[PDB]
Amino acid sequence: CFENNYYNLRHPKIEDLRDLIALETLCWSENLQVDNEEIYRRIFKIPQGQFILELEDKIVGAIYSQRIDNPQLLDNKTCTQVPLLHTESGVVVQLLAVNILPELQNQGLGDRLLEFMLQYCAQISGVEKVVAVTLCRNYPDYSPMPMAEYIHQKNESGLLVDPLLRFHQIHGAKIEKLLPGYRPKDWENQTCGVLVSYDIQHR
Ligand SMILES: CC(=O)SCCNC(=O)CCNC(=O)[C@H](O)C(C)(C)COP(=O)(O)OP(=O)(O)OC[C@H]1O[C@@H](n2cnc3c(N)ncnc32)[C@H](O)[C@@H]1OP(=O)(O)O
Repeated sequence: CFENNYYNLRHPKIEDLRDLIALETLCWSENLQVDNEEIYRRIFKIPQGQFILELEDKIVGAIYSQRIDNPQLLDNKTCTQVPLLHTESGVVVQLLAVNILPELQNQGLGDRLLEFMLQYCAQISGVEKVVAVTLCRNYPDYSPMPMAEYIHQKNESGLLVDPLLRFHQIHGAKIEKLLPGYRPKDWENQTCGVLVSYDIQHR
């Protein structure tokens, strides 16, 4: 059936801190969670570049971003370094994370949330480009196939075999390259992140 659920989308406020930390725990393994302070930075320093999804009173989803000068600055950086790259006047929007409560996944929420973010970023003055550093979910199934080949592996159909990459693909993302050592604690992906970009010139 068609859900018919009352969803609200707004910028975070400081009061949302505890609920957003809770949301991080439920969506990601301990190795992939960002720490309490990074959540705080995002909602304190840059409320404009974040969105909270609420169902009733409850926070059920979040999408995070910051502004950087260019995607080259991401070469040879770990994820705990990226917060340092933020500049107020950065021409590139780096989407940092998308969080959907596991019980509410596979209902079109990720989709709707990302599309809104993309259109929201298009309308921000000065912004030329949107990039995200993602990761694979199913690589252990293809190991030891080289990841550089895995991230371009398409199915039938011509959509990417990895469901986390497909998610970006079907919203117009270009898979750019691998970012080795981006996530030190992510052994399933051999620490590698995946850089994707969005052409926003049409929106
Ligand atoms: C900003 C950044 O992206 S950087 C952060 C680092 N990580 C990332 O890059 C993002 C990682 N997260 C993801 O990509 C995940 O897919 C998530 C967390 C967004 C999943 O969120 P969801 O709300 O489940 O996404 P959504 O429901 O739109 O899509 C998931 C699948 O369900 C399908 N779906 C959509 N609506 C429905 C529905 N009503 N019923 C059943 N299935 C559905 C989609 O087609 C998709 O199918 P596929 O896996 O076969 O392609």
